[PDB]
Amino acid sequence: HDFYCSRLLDLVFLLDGSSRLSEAEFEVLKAFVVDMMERLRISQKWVRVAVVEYHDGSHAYIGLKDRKRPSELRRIASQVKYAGSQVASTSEVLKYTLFQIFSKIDRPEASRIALLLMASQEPQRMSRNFVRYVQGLKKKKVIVIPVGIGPHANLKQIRLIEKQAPENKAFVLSSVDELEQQRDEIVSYLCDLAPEAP
DNA sequence: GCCAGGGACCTAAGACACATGTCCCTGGCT
Repeated sequence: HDFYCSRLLDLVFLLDGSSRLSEAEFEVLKAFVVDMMERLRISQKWVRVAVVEYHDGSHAYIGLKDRKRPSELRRIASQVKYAGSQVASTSEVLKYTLFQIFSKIDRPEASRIALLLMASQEPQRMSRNFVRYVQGLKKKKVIVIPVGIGPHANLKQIRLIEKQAPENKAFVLSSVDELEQQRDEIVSYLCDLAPEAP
């Protein structure tokens, strides 16, 4: 509907930077992130946002404590560079979320959610400590919401995420074209997990 | 005992691990 989110929430967008998404498909992914951010009350007192493109490493474009205006944050999200890497590592970006983004829980009153937008399957070698990163995030009360996009999304890892906590709800889409159709449902679900201000 | 696959966990409050260690299930190899 005409829904907007004004809760105590740290929302992290993790964008698959592999060639499983074309440059075109990746523009539609960024558009979805921008569309989502337009339904957020972005502020240090309300919804804080982070945006990372992940390949075999993590490229952070927005940090939670970046004191820039929302208009500028939505622009930075719009111009996230297409990588088209051979590998996108869900393990790598969850490790990055655990040890860098949520290194310190210095805003304990807010809910913490990582939207994991995945279109690929990492080499098994890289998945060694996948479950421990997901469990590590659970122990920081970080909700991991996997969004499977294309037919190469790691369904094994989506299921492994779902089982670790009841609030780790999976969204399994056929392509990026279905993202805009579920924006209201996804943003509504994220928001209802976050507490209202006193 | 060795190798290749699939899982469960400790090294958990910042790491550096795409790494060691323990346990369980398959399939090969004197």
